[PDB]
Amino acid sequence: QPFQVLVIPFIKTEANYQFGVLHRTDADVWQFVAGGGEDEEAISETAKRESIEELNLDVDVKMYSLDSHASIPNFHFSFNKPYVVPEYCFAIDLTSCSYQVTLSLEHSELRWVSYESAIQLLEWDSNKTALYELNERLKNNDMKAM
Amino acid sequence: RQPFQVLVIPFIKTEANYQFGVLHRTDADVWQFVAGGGEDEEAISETAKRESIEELNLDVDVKMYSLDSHASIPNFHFSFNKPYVVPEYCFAIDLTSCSYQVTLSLEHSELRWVSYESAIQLLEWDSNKTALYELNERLKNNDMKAM
Ligand SMILES: [Ca+2]
Ligand SMILES: [Ca+2]
Repeated sequence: QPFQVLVIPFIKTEANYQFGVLHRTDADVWQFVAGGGEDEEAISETAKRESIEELNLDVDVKMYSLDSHASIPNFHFSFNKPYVVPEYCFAIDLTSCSYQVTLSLEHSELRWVSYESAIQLLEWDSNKTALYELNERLKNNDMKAM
Repeated sequence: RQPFQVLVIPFIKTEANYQFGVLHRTDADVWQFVAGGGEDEEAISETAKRESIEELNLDVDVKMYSLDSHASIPNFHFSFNKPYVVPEYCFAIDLTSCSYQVTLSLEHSELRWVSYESAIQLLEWDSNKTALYELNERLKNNDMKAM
């Protein structure tokens, strides 16, 4: 095995970068794309899938790894050990791409926001750290190779 | 390099339950665990030991335990240089037999021994709450792993 993935949507604008934060319907929570590994999926396979599903994307979406990862208490997901499961992070570039959020309790809207505004909106520390890393990498044209 | 951080959660076994040791900062209204960064050529376990000794002014030999909970931290909290984020590894220390010997450094104003639920209320960072959850489940289950 169990693991989770987190996927941050971003776009390049003329002035800055913006980031795609999602708002849940069942709680006042801003988060990113998230979900669990299924069947025999590799980690990056899980991230691509959840991205394509949650946002209704085209299959050739550009996706990048991030170093940031964190543990999640496993009871959020499983009755069983392990006690905690890892959350692996990625980012997806939706510059000039069609999308629309899949309406669900996990998210009813998406909003494109500045780094600073996403930091104020985001519920979870793991999301904020992952975003920090992404923003730094974008600014420095220093993404991990994909 | 490869900088990293450690987190160390003190705990004690009482007649009733387990209690957890949280530290209040001298210079801010902030409650935290033992924390510090790797120095020189330290193994991560050696950093955890050192930081625990520095912060709790302990003699040489105490039982440390490893936790699976891990988190990345914006390295800017700690360093001026890459990497962008560094890992934080977590641990726990049993002070059931030596809690009377504990004295704090000037960085802290109080060590408070509190229940699980009370500790969660004091804490700020998801990463610390997550480590504490794991510790608490492991104690309850008698399922610990020594550092
Ligand atoms: Ca999902
Ligand atoms: Ca320290």
